[PDB]
Amino acid sequence: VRSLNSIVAVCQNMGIGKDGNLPWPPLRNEYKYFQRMTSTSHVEGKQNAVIMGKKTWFSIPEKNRPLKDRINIVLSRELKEAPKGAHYLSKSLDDALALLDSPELKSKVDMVWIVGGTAVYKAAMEKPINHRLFVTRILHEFESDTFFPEIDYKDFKLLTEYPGVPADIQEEDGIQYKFEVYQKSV
Ligand SMILES: NC(=O)c1ccc[n+]([C@@H]2O[C@H](COP(=O)([O-])OP(=O)(O)OC[C@H]3O[C@@H](n4cnc5c(N)ncnc54)[C@H](OP(=O)(O)O)[C@@H]3O)[C@@H](O)[C@H]2O)c1
Ligand SMILES: C[C@H](O)[C@H](O)C1=Nc2c(nc(N)[nH]c2=O)NC1
Ligand SMILES: [Ca+2]
Ligand SMILES: [Hg+2]
Repeated sequence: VRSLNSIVAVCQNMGIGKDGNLPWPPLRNEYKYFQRMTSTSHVEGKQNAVIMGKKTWFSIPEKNRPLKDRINIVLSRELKEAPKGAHYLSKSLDDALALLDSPELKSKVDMVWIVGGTAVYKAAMEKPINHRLFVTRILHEFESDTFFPEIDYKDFKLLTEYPGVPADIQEEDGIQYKFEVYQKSV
């Protein structure tokens, strides 16, 4: 795989979840941004792949599984088989990337997105491969029990602009947030 993509929404203390879900009530617009980004491939006949950890997979309402129009791969060292509705199950990010390269997929997959949680983002972050990080910064503090790993500001340079990412601070339900994109070039 040529380059990875990661997408996350974080709050002021870099928290990404609490009690198995998101720390804020629903942000319609933020959610549509995540959907659009992860779903949109730029090659007819291909779909994007999404990789996620176990807790994250189970965090999605059962009836909404798997993420429509994307190949859902879950990582777990415990499961023997793919949870009902996941497309594939993998033992490490490595196994995941290797799978992605296999012939069956290679031709079926455009973009690879990492959608968390902590350990997955971390793993993806340390891979010395080209990587773009789509972070949504919610300018408010909510109680969180889970957090986003530390971004190496030395490796990941913040772009000042990116095609199709609103520039200004957004507001919805009285909350302000901003879209950022960081890039690591290998
Ligand atoms: N705000 C956001 O953008 C965002 C994005 C994602 C998730 N969330 C939130 O974060 C929480 C879920 O995240 P989390 O970090 O706690 O859980 P997680 O990363 O989704 O899941 C943990 C499990 O996944 C498997 N796993 C994780 N990384 C692995 C690796 N490299 N290789 C193999 N298996 C690996 C392991 O399963 P086994 O124990 O079976 O080995 C590990 O116990 C929920 O609150 C969710 O709502 C928020
Ligand atoms: C996929 C599952 O909803 C997971 O919690 C994620 N949520 C979000 C995400 N990325 C953003 N920007 N927003 C979300 O709400 N990445 C993953
Ligand atoms: Ca476990
Ligand atoms: Hg927070």
